Amino acid sequence: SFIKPIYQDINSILIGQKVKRAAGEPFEKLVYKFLKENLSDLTFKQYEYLNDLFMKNPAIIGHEARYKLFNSPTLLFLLSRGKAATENWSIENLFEEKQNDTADILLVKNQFYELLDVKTRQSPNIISAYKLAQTCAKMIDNKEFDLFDINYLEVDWELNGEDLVCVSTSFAELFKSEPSELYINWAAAMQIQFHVRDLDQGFNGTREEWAKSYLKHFVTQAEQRAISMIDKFVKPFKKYIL
Amino acid sequence: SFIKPIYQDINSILIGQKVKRAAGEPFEKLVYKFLKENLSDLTFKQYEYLNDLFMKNPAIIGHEARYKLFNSPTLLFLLSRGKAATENWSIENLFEEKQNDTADILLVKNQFYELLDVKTRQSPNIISAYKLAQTCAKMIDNKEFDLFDINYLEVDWELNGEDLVCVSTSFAELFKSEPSELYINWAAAMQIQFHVRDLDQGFNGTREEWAKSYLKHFVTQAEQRAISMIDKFVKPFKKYIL
Repeated sequence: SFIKPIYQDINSILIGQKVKRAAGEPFEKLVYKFLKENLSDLTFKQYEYLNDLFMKNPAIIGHEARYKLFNSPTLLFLLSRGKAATENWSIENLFEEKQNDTADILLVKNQFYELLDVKTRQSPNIISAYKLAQTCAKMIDNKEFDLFDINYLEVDWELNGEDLVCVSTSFAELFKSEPSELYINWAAAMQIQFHVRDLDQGFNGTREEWAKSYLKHFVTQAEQRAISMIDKFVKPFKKYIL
Repeated sequence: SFIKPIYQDINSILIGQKVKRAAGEPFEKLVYKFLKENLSDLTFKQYEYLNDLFMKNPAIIGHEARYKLFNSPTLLFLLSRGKAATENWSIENLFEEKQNDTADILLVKNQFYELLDVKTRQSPNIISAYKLAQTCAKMIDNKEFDLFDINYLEVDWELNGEDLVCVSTSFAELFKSEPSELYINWAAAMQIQFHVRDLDQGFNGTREEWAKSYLKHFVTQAEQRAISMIDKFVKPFKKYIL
């Protein structure tokens, strides 16, 4: 992680911040520059990183050719916009900040990436368990276990009228938590939920072992959920429709 | 339906309403009285109806005995608070408006009930497909097909600054729509979603046929969803964990 070595700073620097009145939390914008100024050259908005990548290869046109510029099936999966959007990008028609972008902030340095998200506070949705499964399958399929990390920076606030004051922080690393500990809210569109402060950080196996372990946990959960749907929503009601 | 015979009124009376700044829509409070004044004796807030029912039988204590006051397994299922809460109610410790109450407004008259909800405007959540299934199973199990109806009153608005102006209305009746037409958003916690204006009203079979038909539609959907979970989330990932 990059933001970690200096996390101490950001933490104390924000723990006593300010701001006026889903919804939104400007606290995120506070880390972009906190890392924009202090961490120039590394910090990037995902869409910003995408424009930068295509701008550096202007002779490269069409989605297929631009997709290769990622030099990584997983990274492509994690960061790329769809085909049409990629095809339509044109130097003077740049990508704009998007809502569904994998990472709120992207830190790149020497071929290594850090998908950093920022949460602010019913645990919030962090990542689709299925997209996390597809991500692990790509890592394993392409043997890419040192390409990126998905980290999180949390910040708490207190309502002081028409204002919002920061109270503390939390920094966690998805790939440092035991996969089986990840809670999946199936009803909530299969979204994994957890407060960063409560996230676990005890994992000790290799990255690849984290991918298999998460997959094992995902498959098992999906499997029992489906059998559970049959037992609760199907079998008890047959006597009414047969 | 009760509110229908006069729906014409409410519609025109509200289609040009007013209001200042989830969230909330006071438009609902506008129908309670619209029906409170004009429809006195019938109109009820669910919790209000519950207090009224227990107050009329003060000699009746304990959850078991109070539960019988409903004289209807389905109605009990649809309207009652849990056992502890029912046990703890005490004439001077009345129920208060609750968020999860089945109906936003309840219209009662001569043993007949009208669970009326009010929506205001991604289709909004209307009713858990599972609770709707449990409701149909109770109707059939107890042969209660003329006890209640679940209707809806919709109202549209336009943002005129720090204000909200009503534009039109929509009135629909759940049991008048073909069951198979009901859309179930499994990812969205199995909630059924649909705008009242777009709701269907072509059903023509008996109420009981509506209960079986909904059940058939529910079971089939649940069943294919579970098989779908296996095919997408289980089988494609086995090769990674075996």
